[PDB]
Amino acid sequence: TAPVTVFAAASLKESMDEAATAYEKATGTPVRVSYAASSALARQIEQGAPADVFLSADLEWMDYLQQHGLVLPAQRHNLLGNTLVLVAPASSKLRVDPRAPGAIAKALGENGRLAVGQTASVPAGSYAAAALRKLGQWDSVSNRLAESESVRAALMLVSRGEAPLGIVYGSDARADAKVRVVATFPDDSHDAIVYPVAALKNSNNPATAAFVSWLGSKPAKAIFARRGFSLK
Ligand code: MOO
Repeated sequence: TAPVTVFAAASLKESMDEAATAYEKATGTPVRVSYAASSALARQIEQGAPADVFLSADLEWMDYLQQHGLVLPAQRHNLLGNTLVLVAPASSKLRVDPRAPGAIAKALGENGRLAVGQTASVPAGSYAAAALRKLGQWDSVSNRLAESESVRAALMLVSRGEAPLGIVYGSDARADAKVRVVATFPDDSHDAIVYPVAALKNSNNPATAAFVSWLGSKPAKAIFARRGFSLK
């Protein structure tokens, strides 16, 4: 059986891995998941990578595929939500109020950088930049970013203590005890973090829609819920 090829936002690593396994247990159909920034995956799909299912960490990259005729609106829907958090290495004693003018910048110390997803394209980066701008803190850190290929690459910098602070999703923090949540960004400091899922129009896999539909079922939802995602 040809596996269902799922391209999933980096932040979906453990949950979609668990989901892939559970789906195959239930149906006998293997699921092969590729993770990267949602931007990277969407671009790869647009350029003809043979994916069956796409899950983005934001609306924009799903819109991107839709506008290119690769996703039909009927075959897309919102699945998950998240929060945006400021994290530090687990052993860090930093206390930071993201609303306080210059507090994020000061917490970077003399030469530290703020680990973020690449802000122009990586959903976690663009949510972070939106939050930082909304809170008036962007200029104080915009030359002090450690822009990373995905939210999980950002998380890894913080886990290693190579960035004293980073901006990741709540679920990322839950996924890595080597970081700690210093603060949660106000929900209204950025667009709602929403993960749309879609069957790709060009998919020939007989299980593509089945897999997407299955993500709505209790045990599939429970994976994401256990892992700290909200359910749409
Ligand atoms: O597409 Mo991500 O889960 O913001 O790196």
